[PDB]
Amino acid sequence: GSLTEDGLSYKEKFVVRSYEVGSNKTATVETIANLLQEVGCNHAQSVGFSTDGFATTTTMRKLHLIWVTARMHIEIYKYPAWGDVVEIETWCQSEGRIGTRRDWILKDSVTGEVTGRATSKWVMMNQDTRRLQKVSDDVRDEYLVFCPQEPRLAFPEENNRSLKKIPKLEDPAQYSMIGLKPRRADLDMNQHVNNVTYIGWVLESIPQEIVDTHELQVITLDYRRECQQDDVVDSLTTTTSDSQFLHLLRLSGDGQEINRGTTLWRKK
Amino acid sequence: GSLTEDGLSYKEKFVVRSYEVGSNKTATVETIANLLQEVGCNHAQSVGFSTDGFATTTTMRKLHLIWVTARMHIEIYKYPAWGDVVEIETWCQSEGRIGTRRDWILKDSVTGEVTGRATSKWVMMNQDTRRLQKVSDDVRDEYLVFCPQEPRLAFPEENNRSLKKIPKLEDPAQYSMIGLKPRRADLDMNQHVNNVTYIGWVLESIPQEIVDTHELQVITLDYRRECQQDDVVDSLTTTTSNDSQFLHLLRLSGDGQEINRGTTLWRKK
Ligand SMILES: O=c1ccc2ccc(O)cc2o1
Ligand SMILES: O=c1ccc2ccc(O)cc2o1
Repeated sequence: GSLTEDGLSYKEKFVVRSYEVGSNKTATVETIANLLQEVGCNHAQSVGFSTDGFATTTTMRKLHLIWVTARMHIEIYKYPAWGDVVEIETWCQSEGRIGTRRDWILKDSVTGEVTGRATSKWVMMNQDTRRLQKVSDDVRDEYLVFCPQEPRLAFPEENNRSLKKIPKLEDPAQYSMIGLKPRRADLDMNQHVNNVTYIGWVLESIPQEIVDTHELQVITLDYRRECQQDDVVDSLTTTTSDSQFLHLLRLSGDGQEINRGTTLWRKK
Repeated sequence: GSLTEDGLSYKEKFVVRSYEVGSNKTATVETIANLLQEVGCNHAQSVGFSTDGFATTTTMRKLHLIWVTARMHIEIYKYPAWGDVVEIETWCQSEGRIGTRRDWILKDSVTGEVTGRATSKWVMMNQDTRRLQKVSDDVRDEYLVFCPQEPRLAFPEENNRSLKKIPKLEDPAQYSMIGLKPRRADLDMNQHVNNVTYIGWVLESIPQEIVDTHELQVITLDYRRECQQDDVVDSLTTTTSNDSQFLHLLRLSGDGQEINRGTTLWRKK
């Protein structure tokens, strides 16, 4: 992997592994999501930021501030087959005082064709109190030199899927998968549940017949609260329609929302 | 990755990823186990075998026979750090009519030093009836040309740990993690639970304080029966012991049917 010529984006190639593919012998969306995090981490390292999933600058560490994902949006046109090489390009944009955005483009290394695209919204938080914050001028002015100054969007189209508001699933859910809990492999180096685990949990309540006859095309996921290591989650899904679904992850006991999202599936 | 000069073994380098490491910022044993399966798959593909976790010959496919793991034994001296490159060499050996063995050696790419080793026992089974069988002469004679003829062992030592008999944990277990179930990410391309998931489930019943103060050095795991996609597993652990040793048992949550048994050895950090 390497920073591009202008130093404002990063590229890395990955050979899809035998254990990374599903029943169609192509990479799962969780494998894709893990590769997006890996290339994001390598980009942060290359330009001098923290490497731990929080991409902090010097002033942020002094203030005990971290970056946390508010939303992940992924659209896949073709999942790479086992043994294939996929090239991923990533960059960050400053969105004023709201926060930052990290975008990605996926291409087939042999054809050069765009096979997928992703975008994510990140907000600043105190790591101890968990209190959200607007980005200050002194903090923002420090990282602006690592971003393209003009807008560069993986999802440019006006009123596109990536920015749509997601409603809250109403009980009773059409489908459910209850009592999901993280194991040590679901945790990151800081003992926090990996963001990709929540995508897997959302997908658990999709019926196996949809998975067997359809390909996932778009997933949009909002992150409201963390699942702790000793928490238990219920995954709820209701058809809203191509097949479209509305999703809700909540804590198994009190029903506290942790995530909400939508998926769009194309018949094979 | 590539076959070595003599065509009897295969080597591949891997750069450790950010999501592959634990609290020590080094690769977890499940990341290591996944890399061992990946290099085994690439070796099978390079010499013309099936690529699906069953490494079948044309004759085996005709007879609906597959290879299935009976035991996995891994010993790690140093876990590779995040960003480090690890080189893994793998080869297979025919063990007469009993079955086959796949061995691996792990090295730090920069120093060339052996950082770990692993060995696994594989038995032949009918895919449909799940009935085990000895290896036939016509099947064995077909794959012997892909193995070194003289013994080449990752664990040569006399009565070494890799071949030791594992006893059955007696109730009550000292520690337990109940109601473990696989999700789609735990499944392979054939919708079977990945062998590495069982290592993760075994480790779930080790107390967090042991994980925080010790490094896993050796794990030996026997595979008795598959966990199906809709099965639920209980993970049991009892201390048997500077070094801590444990006895492990995975069984189906309802009837208590054994799926795996194993042992782990941990050294204080
Ligand atoms: O790799 C990057 C690029 C831009 C960027 C901007 C802010 C930040 O905190 C981390 C960042 O990492
Ligand atoms: O890669 C290999 C090497 C030897 C070998 C021997 C038997 C077999 O079924 C698969 C095999 O794959």
